[PDB]
Amino acid sequence: TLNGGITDMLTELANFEKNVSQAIHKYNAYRKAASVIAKYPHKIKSGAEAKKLPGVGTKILEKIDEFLATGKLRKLEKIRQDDTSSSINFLTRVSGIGPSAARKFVDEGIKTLEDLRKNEDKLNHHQRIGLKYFGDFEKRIPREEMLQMQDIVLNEVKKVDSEYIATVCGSFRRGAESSGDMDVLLTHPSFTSESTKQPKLLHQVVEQLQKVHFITDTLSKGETKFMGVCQLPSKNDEKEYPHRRIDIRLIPKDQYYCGVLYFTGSDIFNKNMRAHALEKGFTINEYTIRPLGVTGVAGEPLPVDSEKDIFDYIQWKYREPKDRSE
DNA sequence: CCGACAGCGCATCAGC
DNA sequence: GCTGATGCGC
DNA sequence: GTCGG
Ligand SMILES: Cc1cn([C@H]2C[C@H](O)[C@@H](COP(=O)(O)OP(=O)(O)CP(=O)(O)O)O2)c(=O)[nH]c1=O
Ligand SMILES: [Cl-]
Ligand SMILES: [Cl-]
Ligand SMILES: [Mg+2]
Ligand code: NA
Ligand code: NA
Ligand code: NA
Repeated sequence: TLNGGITDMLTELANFEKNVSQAIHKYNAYRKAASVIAKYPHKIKSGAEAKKLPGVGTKILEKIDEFLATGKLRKLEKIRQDDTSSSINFLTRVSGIGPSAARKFVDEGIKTLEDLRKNEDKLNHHQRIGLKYFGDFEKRIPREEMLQMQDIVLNEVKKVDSEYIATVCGSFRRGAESSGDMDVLLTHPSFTSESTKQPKLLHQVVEQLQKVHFITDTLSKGETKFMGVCQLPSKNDEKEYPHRRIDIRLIPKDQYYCGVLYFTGSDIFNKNMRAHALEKGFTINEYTIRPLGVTGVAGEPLPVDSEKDIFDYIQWKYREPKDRSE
């Protein structure tokens, strides 16, 4: 938080470009700038000083100078008074409502939390649960609660079958004091890149976690990716815990290290690392690292026995999860 | 000093 | 229904 | 919006 005011401004600028301008490249440029400033040590005192960091060009620089001068950005002070974009920004905070849907609702005259309530029929399933738990999903999760959710999820998957391996990734694996949701990587020997012997492996896990009333709702469900809602159990007379977003991602066991690298993130770190693989002539996704040819087509998967192997290939020093919070 | 910008699962739609 | 495009979230 | 070429 040495340049919290600046990175906040940049993050709000990015939010606007994504939600209102629907210019996803402006969005990503601001958030690259926000993150490189966020880890930059000591107080930024000038747009030109900032300019030295990669991803900050002239326009961010003149914005930083204005912010440092006045404490404000006029550009944002008008965005915050513009009633239409302010309504669009707000609706995208419901999970499952993004730019298109947010602007669709606002055109129809549906502009506040109440308006969504008076209309749960114009909302797809994901959007209704996002609305149901709107206040809950804006709350972070203390690591202590994350640790309890970890023990539940793990002891339940082992109840289904003792060869499941579940790994809590996301901000938790990076060591964060709090997380926005809970991310679970799931491997089972039966499911590799060679074939799935029998699917439903993710369903059985979801089913069990539901039967014990940990998973309370579903946002999306498929054979390898579950997105839903879960809740810790409270004790007698105690206030209930908030409900929590939970994503579970089943990955071929032979592709674990690529999957755990993917799912540990952050999303910005994943994007730098993948852009850098491409410059090195490699492509990385959550399953494999593969060489880039001369034509550009991905070659065949390179062999991987650790996260560090992935790093070695693109000639990065190994970064521990803790230092991946970009 | 203009093209590329990371990559993919699931849900929903439109045109068959 | 299937295919491919888009929306959304990760 | 930014930058490597
Ligand atoms: C949103 C997003 C995510 N991920 C990968 C990396 C994430 O670390 C991981 C988990 O997604 P998410 O839970 O949204 O991010 P997080 O790092 O755990 C931050 P929070 O604690 O708020 O969940 O998915 C991406 O690779 N690209 C993305 O755009
Ligand atoms: Cl642009
Ligand atoms: Cl489809
Ligand atoms: Mg998370
Ligand atoms: Na720069
Ligand atoms: Na949303
Ligand atoms: Na997540």
